Amino acid sequence: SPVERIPDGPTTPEVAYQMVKDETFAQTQPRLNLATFVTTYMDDYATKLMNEAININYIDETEYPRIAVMNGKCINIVANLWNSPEKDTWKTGALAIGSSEACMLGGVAAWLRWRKKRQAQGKPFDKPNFVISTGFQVVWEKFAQLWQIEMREVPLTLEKTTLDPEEALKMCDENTICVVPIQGVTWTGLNDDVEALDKALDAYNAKTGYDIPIHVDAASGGFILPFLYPDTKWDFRLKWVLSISVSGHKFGLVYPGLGWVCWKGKEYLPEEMSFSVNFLGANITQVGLNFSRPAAQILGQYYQFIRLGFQGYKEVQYNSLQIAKYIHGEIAKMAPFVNYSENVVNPLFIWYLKPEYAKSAKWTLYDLQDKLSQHGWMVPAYTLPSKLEDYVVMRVVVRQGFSRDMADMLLGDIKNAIAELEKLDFPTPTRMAQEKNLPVEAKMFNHGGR
Amino acid sequence: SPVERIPDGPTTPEVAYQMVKDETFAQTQPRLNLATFVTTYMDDYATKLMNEAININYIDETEYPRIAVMNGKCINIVANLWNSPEKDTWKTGALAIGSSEACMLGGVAAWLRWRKKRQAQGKPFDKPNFVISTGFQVVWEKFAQLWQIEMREVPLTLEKTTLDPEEALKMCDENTICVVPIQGVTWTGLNDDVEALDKALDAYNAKTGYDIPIHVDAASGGFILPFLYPDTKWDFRLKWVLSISVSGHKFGLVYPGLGWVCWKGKEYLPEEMSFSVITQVGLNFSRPAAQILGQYYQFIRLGFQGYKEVQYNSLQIAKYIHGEIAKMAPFVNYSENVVNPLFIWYLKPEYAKSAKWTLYDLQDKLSQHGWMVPAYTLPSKLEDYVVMRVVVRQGFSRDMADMLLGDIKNAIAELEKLDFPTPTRMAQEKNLPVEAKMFNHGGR
Amino acid sequence: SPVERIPDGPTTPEVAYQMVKDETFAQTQPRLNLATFVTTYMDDYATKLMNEAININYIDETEYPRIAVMNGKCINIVANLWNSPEKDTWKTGALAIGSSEACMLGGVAAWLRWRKKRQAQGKPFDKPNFVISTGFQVVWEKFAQLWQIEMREVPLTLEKTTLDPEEALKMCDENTICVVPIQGVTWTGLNDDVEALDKALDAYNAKTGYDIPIHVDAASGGFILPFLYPDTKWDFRLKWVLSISVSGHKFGLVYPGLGWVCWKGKEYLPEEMSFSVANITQVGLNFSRPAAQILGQYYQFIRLGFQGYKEVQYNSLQIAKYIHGEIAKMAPFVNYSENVVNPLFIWYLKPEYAKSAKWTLYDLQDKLSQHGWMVPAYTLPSKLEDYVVMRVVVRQGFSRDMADMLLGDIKNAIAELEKLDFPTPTRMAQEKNLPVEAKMFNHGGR
Amino acid sequence: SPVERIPDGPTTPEVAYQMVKDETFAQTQPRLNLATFVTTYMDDYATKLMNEAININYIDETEYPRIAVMNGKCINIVANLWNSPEKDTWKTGALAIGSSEACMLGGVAAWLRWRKKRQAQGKPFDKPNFVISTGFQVVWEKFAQLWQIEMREVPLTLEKTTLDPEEALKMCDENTICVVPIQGVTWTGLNDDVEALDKALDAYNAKTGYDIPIHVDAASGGFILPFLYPDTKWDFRLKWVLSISVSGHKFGLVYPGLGWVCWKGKEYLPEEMSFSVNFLGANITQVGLNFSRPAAQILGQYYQFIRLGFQGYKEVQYNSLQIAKYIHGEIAKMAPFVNYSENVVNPLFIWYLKPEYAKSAKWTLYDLQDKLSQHGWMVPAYTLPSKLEDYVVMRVVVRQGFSRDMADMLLGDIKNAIAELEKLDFPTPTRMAQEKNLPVEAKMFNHGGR
Ligand SMILES: *Cc1c(COP(=O)(O)O)cnc(C)c1O
Ligand SMILES: *Cc1c(COP(=O)(O)O)cnc(C)c1O
Ligand SMILES: *Cc1c(COP(=O)(O)O)cnc(C)c1O
Ligand SMILES: *Cc1c(COP(=O)(O)O)cnc(C)c1O
Repeated sequence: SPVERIPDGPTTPEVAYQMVKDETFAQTQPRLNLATFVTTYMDDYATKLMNEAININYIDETEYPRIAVMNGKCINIVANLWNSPEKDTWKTGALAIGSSEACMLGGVAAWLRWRKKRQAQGKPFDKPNFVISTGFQVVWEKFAQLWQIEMREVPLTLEKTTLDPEEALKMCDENTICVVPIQGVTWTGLNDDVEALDKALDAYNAKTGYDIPIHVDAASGGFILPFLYPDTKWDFRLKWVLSISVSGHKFGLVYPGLGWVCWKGKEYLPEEMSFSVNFLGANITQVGLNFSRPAAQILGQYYQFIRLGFQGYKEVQYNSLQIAKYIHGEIAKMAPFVNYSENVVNPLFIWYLKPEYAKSAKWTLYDLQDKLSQHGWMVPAYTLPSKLEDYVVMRVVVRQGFSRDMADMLLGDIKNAIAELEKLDFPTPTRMAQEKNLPVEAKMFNHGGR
Repeated sequence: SPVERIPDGPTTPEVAYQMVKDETFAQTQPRLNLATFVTTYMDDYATKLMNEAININYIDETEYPRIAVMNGKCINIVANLWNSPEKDTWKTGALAIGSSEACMLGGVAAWLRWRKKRQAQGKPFDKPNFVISTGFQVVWEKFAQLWQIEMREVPLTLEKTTLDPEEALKMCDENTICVVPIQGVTWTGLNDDVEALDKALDAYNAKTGYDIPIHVDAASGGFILPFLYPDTKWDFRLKWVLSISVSGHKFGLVYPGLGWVCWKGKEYLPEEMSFSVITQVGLNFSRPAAQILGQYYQFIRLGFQGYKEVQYNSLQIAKYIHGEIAKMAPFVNYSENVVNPLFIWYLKPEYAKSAKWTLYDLQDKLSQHGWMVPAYTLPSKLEDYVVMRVVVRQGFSRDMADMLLGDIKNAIAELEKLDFPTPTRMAQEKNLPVEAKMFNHGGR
Repeated sequence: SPVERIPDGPTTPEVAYQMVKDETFAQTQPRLNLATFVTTYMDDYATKLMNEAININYIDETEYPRIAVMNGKCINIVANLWNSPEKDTWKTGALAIGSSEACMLGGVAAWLRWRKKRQAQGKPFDKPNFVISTGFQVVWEKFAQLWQIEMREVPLTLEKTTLDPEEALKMCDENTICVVPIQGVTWTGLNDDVEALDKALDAYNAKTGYDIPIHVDAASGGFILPFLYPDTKWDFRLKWVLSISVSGHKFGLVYPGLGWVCWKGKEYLPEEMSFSVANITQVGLNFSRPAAQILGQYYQFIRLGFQGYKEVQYNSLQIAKYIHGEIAKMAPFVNYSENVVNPLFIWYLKPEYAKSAKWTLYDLQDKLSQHGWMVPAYTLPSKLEDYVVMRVVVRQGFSRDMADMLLGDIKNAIAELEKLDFPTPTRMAQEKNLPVEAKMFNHGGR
Repeated sequence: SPVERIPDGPTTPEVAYQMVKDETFAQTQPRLNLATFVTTYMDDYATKLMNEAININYIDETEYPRIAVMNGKCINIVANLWNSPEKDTWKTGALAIGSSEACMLGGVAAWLRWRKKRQAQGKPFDKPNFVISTGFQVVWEKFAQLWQIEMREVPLTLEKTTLDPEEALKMCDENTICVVPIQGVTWTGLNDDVEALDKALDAYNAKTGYDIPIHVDAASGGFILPFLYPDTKWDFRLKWVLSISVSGHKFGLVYPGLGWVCWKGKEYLPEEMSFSVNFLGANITQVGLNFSRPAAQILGQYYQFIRLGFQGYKEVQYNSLQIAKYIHGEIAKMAPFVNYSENVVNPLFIWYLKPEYAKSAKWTLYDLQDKLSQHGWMVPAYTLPSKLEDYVVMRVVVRQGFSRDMADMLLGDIKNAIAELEKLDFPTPTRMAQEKNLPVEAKMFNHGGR
């Protein structure tokens, strides 16, 4: 099996197929993987649709003109789900491979709008920055490094478990390109209060004239809030929310390879970033980092919109949230645990050990992670971001297909693991590491990217 | 079919399936599409492999630890195909969705290396630029716009049909982050002479101290040159070639969604861009893993000889069409050499003066028989030349080439019977632009 | 790839598969082919049914006795759709590969009935003829040549856009074996008025005693009229309609390979043509043939029923009416008929517009081909040979959205053609009074 | 269970699928069906090829231009297999649904050529006839009835087991349109001696000037003789053989729906029957009774030509013929049986009861047929055509896939059946029918059609 160089000659297809097969099987049962956000199941019709589109190159507008139009209609639907006030029927948005590229497009657009303002004012524009919670996902560090834009982080505390508007404004100045609240903080599952941030930013912008906008990183929540919390003002209903991004392959219910970013209107997307055509009466604007890319995920997204509709999406996310609330409530009743938040607003949540319990416990949540691994679960344990770095938490994500029976299966295994861990005569290795104030490698993938 | 808003209720899967089906069929027969570069066929085993990996998230290293390793082995293979001198077994490279993201990573790395030099020297670093031929593909304009880096374009002429080293150095200065020669220029099919650029850049860098490097945009040629022109020094064998990018889904023979970028060594990838656990570089996080399996399948199934046979057959059929086009009275080829499985031709100047038609009329004639053969004008200083381009991908047989040549001869016979000039023929005399219409992958 | 002789040795199956694959792909997108009448889509269950029956030989009645019965039940259903008055449970009909063989069986039956009468009367029977509109499909020319029967053609005019009964009777005589009205004229989409022909034929046959019958070529309309025009008397409700034929693979909604012919009763099928054995009469030109199309037809009857067939043809006719109405609103065009009775229709250029235009409908065809459409243009049959027309067929699956896509491309093409400085090649051919080669397949067969 | 009228409303597809399924299953095991000539197996690639082509209408030459060419290349290959002397690259032939339509096209062509001669001579042309063996298949009677052409039959005898040339000539006159020898007589498996008929016809035509030609009905033998008997002169090498027809779906090894007819040259196909076109440099002459028809069978035939080649076809028919000779030899060794012929030249043959044995036997070959039916076999018994109507024969056809093991399985059941029938105390019903001269219903399909 070639490690360094290409084989000199060919091998038969049957042998090559097995050789690749032998390195691509899952390490554990994916249905017991509670660490990932990403969709792993679509129905037979969606899968057949996307498998047959494996050879469709999305960028060829002459061969597949109506797939370009269908991309524009998905953008319309997402933008109207987020209550875009734009008057054109064809809304301003871009397809992406994930929230990663969608966030960067939002950040680049905010940066170019800021450069244009400061130039028109005669102010310097060489040291831009943006403001974000320490609970950011790694893509914002990629954005900071690849564009050389300073990242200013607002710490989490037990009194301010999400981005606090007052503390975010203390880090803003004439060089701030935007503030980034997160809907579905990957580390905590909570939503930054966008409406409170908008209220604070409006008063701050009138006092300063800096006109600092908001980009909402809604990788998870972007497909939860419109269906379950329609009255929560977090989107384009707010004055300073100029762009929003989301992962289509997390709670949009599509196989990996899908993200969306929308802008409040065409005038918040700088001219440098877009090229526009008129393909079959539509208004198709071309934005993005890629050229050639697979088109299958567009078909999957459009299939889901038609197959589920608003009510269909609402029932799926509702069932995920109910089972999450159920696990969240049962965890709270167990002596060792306390929840990070009393509210479950996305189908994920975190808990940690009560301080008084951890003091005398001979185990840590890393040992609980290992106990569950022995039964096939992936339930990640990790430390929280800055100012809460001493808190080891455990996170459960409830995706579509995770039934009430499987939730009782998980709670049964947690109770049995606690019964073993509580009878330990001596501290575990990770328990002693905490006593010595030595870091513990997180090991298990948790989507944070850190 | 919802245009603006999500439907309120659900519809049965069978109905929703047909509704999407009714909007995803090709407008023409893809096997007659000679405009596209991208692979459209893999064998049944590769297709089954990639279809089963539709639900595999590549970034989950706990669930699929060996797919991360398999990605690293593909990088080793590509980097060793390009004669990387790095001594570590695990070469420095990145998976990408295409040449687009791979080129940007190369450009961003060059920009960060340049910023690091100029800071350590006390020189300004706010007005970077890079040098490229006017035959660039649209991703380099995106790179210029999205990072606000000045693009300096070297024009094409009939004496310098590719990037000329002497003219490229006339646009370099202390603010130039790199020079980008292209292997497989999308508009012409030719290769910029990288070795001559390296020979010139070494003399210029010794005289100035600017240390301007080379990034090779080898989207097409990156999977052609190692197999058919092994003795052509264009890759990491050259002193100043620090990074190379390629499209895996063009002549790497993989379904759409694959690109590669490699660096000469770990020390040319800035610290800001990479962390190692296997180095994690790139613009994406979650992404489909199917294309990694497809590439690795092809490396094992074909090997060096298998890849060589596939690219050889493509190049031979291209040379065959190229040779038959040259024998027809209206046509003259842009180059006497076919080095990638694509080439362009135009109307002989003496013939065009009295002809009642243009190559746009030939394009329409071929469209009426189902072909997609694009016609367009060349980039700067050759903007007056309307050319036609044919790309020969795997599966385009000798029989289909004669089918194409037969239809070209039949169309020429029709166009020569014209009583009056065509609309586009009058457009040329009036000096009015003609909308290109047909996708040609240039992206302008 | 062998052109003249068989290869000497074998090639591996995978290579041979690709070699054949490389010559069987469509030249254009079939979903944009508006020229063809023939079904190209059945649902997954029908397709699985017919694919699994690929190896069933219909003629082996010992191995597949219930497929023979199922063929007889399809004949019953079609014959009852056409209001056959036959009293036997098992109606008289024949499976065919298409309307081609079904029409010939009807014509041969008419010819043998005519020979038998003239023998019993002592009159000659060596110079038979039949009467048909000039809008006939090529199978009737095959029939005329292969049986050496004179074809007498009734011309189309702008006053007589279909078969006119009075002019058809002027071509009848003691040697006429039948008159052939067409339901779904391939060139125009209209229906010959069968009831008027029966009304005229009844008076003519009483005055002469010739007893000239009717065979209805209903290749398209045979699966349209019973569902959308139940009160139109065109079938076995009429005295002189003795046989009817139809294409199962056009608007019967079955994959290629299916046609039906029915007779009003057993006594109108000559003894020479039938052998009987559930009652099963063995009529037809073939012996061994694929059985898949029988299963497909029977599936559609069960899956759709009367209401289901009615909805499918209703949507096709509605979309046809919609395109027909939008074409009429465009300045260059005028419709051949104000009524759309089958899911197809034709239009041509207004005479005043065409006289000064630089383009013809052949140029519009080329414009649409450049966008992937197949929309055929051709000249009409005799007395209307000067008229270039364009035809659209609306088959199952052609949606309202695709109809607007087509109308958008027609409007854009007209805007392009109206910018021409000089006449096109086909426009000059008209000025030179020279014919233009038809080029695009239009199902007429000429 | 609709019998007479169409159902009023729709039913779900799953139910309709089962409803049709319940009426299309074979009455017996098709692999034990030795009565049929028609192919029931192609390999997986051919089957996928033809299943995917179920929706291709062969006649639409604008949509599928090269399938028309591919049809012309199959005609070239078959015509060159039969040693056509035509010099044009594109040979004169027609696709057919089977030998039925291919034979009729040959007969109609002979009839129109004959009408043309008699007109040019001033002789009558109103009472045509043709000459054929009584072992004809039913298509020739259809031809006689549907075109009102007199059929003149040459009887079979024990001295003349095939068409005798001299006795066929005794039925010729100025009104004979052609003589039809059969290669693979459905009732006997033998080949009419075409070369001897040509020798007689040439002498007869020189004495009379009637110019009576030959059409060879080679439904079975047309795909056997060129591969196993290359030196047998039976085809276009003979002066008076002007047309030949064959069944592609019998020993051409294609699923049902394929026949071919070829003419010696363009001048023997009358102008009234053909319309020629030129596509991709190919004279595509369109002749035939059908218009729209399935194209799948064309692809299958061309696949077989490429996949098998000459040697591949030769090996397949060789194994079929070898197994046929093996069964033929074993039947001859059994006491009750005598073979109709000592030579097996097609993969089928017939035998009957020895006259001396039948005289005292209590059973007939109809009882042997019933014995084998009780074990699942279909082995037909029937009486021979005229002058041999007193002989009940049994026929075995050996198609591809019928292995040596299955042949011994068949011979084992025949030996056991003979042992059972020889223990009979009393004559069977069919044995008494023979003595009482009462006809016995044939019942079982034997492909003769009469
Ligand atoms: C073909 C080509 C590309 C391809 O980009 P994708 O992202 O793979 O579509 C990039 N750059 C150049 C110069 C090319 O010629
Ligand atoms: C989950 C998440 C993402 C997802 O990025 P992908 O490219 O879709 O993998 C991005 N940002 C944040 C803050 C997230 O929580
Ligand atoms: C077997 C045979 C046929 C076959 O006819 P199909 O139409 O292919 O079923 C025709 N004629 C003769 C003499 C045969 O023996
Ligand atoms: C359409 C049509 C046919 C169809 O013949 P097939 O054999 O089914 O292709 C026959 N006759 C007429 C008049 C038609 O319009």
